[PDB]
Amino acid sequence: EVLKPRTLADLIRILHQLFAGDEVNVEEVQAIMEAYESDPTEWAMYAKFDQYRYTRNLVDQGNGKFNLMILCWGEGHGSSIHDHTNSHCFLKMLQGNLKETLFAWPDKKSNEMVKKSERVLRENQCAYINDSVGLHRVENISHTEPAVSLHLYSPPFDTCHAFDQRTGHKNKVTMTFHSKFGIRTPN
Ligand SMILES: [Fe+2]
Repeated sequence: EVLKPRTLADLIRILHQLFAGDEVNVEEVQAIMEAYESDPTEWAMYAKFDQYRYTRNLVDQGNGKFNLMILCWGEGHGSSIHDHTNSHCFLKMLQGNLKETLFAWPDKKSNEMVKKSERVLRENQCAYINDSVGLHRVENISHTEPAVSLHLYSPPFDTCHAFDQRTGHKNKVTMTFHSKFGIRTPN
């Protein structure tokens, strides 16, 4: 019932088709991304880690329709609470496990932020978020092993907001790439 990509390259080919116009079936994308069986022989050339923070490694630009990237989470690495500036956002596990915590949006009043959901993303599992679903923070569950995830954002975006969990106040942050197409980027 689900078209099963046999390689990362197959998955990318299918994604170019599914985002070629107008309407995106979210559950169809999610099922196809999940059906791909993570193969580190296929994506190790994008898995470039850093000691102190997670890295973002661009795989494909989707003919302007989306960004496909691989995020590398060192031991104990996690994100801040953030939004996804009005895009579709798909996140698939390639290695290890991520804990996702969904947060409610703050209002004007300064307040401790409220959790709405907490889960661990299993092996090969594909999760979905957008701004109407909530905010989230994502974290490697392991302090001894890495995590690796495949992210599709549509349309692409280069900025988002990070949120202070104690107050709900936010700051705009520019997203940078650690590498693109397997090639490390400058400082
Ligand atoms: Fe995110």
